[PDB]
Amino acid sequence: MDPSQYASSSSWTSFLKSIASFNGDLSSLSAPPFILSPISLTEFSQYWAEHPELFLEPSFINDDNYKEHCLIDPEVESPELARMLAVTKWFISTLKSQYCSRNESLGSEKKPLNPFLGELFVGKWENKEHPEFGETVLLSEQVSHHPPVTAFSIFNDKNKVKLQGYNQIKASFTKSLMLTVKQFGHTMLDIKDESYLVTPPPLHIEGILVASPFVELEGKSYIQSSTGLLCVIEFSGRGYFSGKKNSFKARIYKDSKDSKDKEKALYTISGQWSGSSKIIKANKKEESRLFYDAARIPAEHLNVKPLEEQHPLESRKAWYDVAGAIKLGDFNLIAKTKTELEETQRELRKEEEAKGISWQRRWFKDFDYSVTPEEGALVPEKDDTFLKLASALNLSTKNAPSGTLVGDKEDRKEDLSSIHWRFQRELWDEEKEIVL
Ligand SMILES: CC(C)CCC[C@@H](C)[C@H]1CC[C@H]2[C@@H]3[C@@H](O)C=C4C[C@@H](O)CC[C@]4(C)[C@H]3CC[C@]12C
Repeated sequence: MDPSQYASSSSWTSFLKSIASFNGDLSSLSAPPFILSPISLTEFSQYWAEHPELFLEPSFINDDNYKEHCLIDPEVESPELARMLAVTKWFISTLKSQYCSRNESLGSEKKPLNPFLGELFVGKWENKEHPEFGETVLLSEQVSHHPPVTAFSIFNDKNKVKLQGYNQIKASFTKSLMLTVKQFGHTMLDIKDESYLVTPPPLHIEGILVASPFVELEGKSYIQSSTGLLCVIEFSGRGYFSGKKNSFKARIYKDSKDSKDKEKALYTISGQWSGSSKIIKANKKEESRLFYDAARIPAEHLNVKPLEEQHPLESRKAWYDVAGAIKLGDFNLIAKTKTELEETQRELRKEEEAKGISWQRRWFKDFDYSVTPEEGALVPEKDDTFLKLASALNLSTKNAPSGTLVGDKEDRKEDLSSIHWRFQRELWDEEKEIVL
């Protein structure tokens, strides 16, 4: 049917009613075929680097050229600061990919495919137009199905730029049908020997009543560097802070302590992350300059090998039948193909339980950061990067919502674990079946 017919359709009305008895599992929702996406959530990891040049820019900045690598401030104070500005621009550039991609390609935000345990999604940005860039690899794996957890790593060996992280959410509906989403997990970005800890922000899905869902960000995201510098990004929508949706304000401070006082902000960036934003140095409001304009920079999608040569665990190959049915809009075929895949998984799990066998994650392992780790679990190293960056930011290391600070209510939650997924490069190095 035409989108103008969605809101009043029998299907949408039945869907809205299923929300009333929502059990916390988004998959229990009877989402009509027209609001279904043929893309699995394991693919979302690619959204962290769809702008190759921005992802790699920090690695080209050094003590001998940093002032030549800071468009908004040729008189930038230091290379560490020029790199924090570059990392900040990269982070901002990821937002349109992360949260607006489906509105563009599907017509609105839609229900993504719930990944199966073990699902993989791999590819690479060949960066053929920039030989100095080199190849950038994306590895994404579904390390958990109950609940859904996606772990990932994107790395550029040539320039020594590597990123890793994982993600999971907890959703619930308000009485007004707003879908509140809290993200969990964090992402770490290494630029040679310099490190950055990034925390995703919470968000809500608007437009559910009118059947035209879309994402709006809220709360805060942090970018804590090993250099001490810290960027605090605050998100707002419609009005409140800005008069336009998808707005934000980011401030860079010399350190976590200085972030308590907004006046100590070295720079202040503001505007829309899906559009244009300006930057002001110190309090020199009269000297604002264009920081980023998402409309001028086309996203670059990674290269994925053809279906014919994909491993059975690779997302697109495994979901092929379901994706085809969804694109066709065939109610029965969608149910049939989805059940076939999911029922096979269920049988697999039941067998593992009966045979006393466990699913082994391929490239990621869960590290127990708790003071009282499970006897068989892996424990973090001495100079763990996350530990020091989280300490500098005073970020909680527990499995609390992303961005939770030590002392916050979420951090004082009783019996809350502190297990985090970590990429094991060695495991990819000795990979025997998967290729790019
Ligand atoms: C849309 C509605 C009909 C059903 C509910 C869909 C809901 C579960 C989807 C829709 C938006 C999805 C977000 C997506 O906006 C972007 C990201 C960023 C990525 O890094 C991690 C996943 C996440 C949070 C998606 C989770 C699933 C969401 C909320």
